[PDB]
Amino acid sequence: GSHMAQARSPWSDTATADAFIQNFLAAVSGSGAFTSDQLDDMSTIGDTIMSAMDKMARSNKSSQHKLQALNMAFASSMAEIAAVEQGGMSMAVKTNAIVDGLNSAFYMTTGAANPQFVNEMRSLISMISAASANEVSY
Repeated sequence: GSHMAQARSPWSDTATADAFIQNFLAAVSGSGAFTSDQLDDMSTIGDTIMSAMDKMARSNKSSQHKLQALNMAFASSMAEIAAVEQGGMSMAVKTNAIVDGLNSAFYMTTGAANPQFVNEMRSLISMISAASANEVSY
């Protein structure tokens, strides 16, 4: 095919990543599902993610591992944060509220939804919670 015609990760460019986080957080906050305190916890991660992008961009190039690392870093942050809300018989709300922001973020950034990647993101979060692993060191 002359054209790839495939979804492009925002981590590809810092400009795209910045916009993604901006609208992403706005969508999550807009839902009102999480308070300012909880939003801040999932907001500060945006700055950290961008910082890493600049640090890596200084001496690095487009790599599958690099892209995965960024995705895992964000998923891990959400998992550790969601741990606080962990509990109850329902969990398709606290996660859906934040995840839903991903769909809105993609549209705002471009205008097309990407459920193929959204479902994967949710799975990554679950993998983190399942792993748990209580570090005796800390």
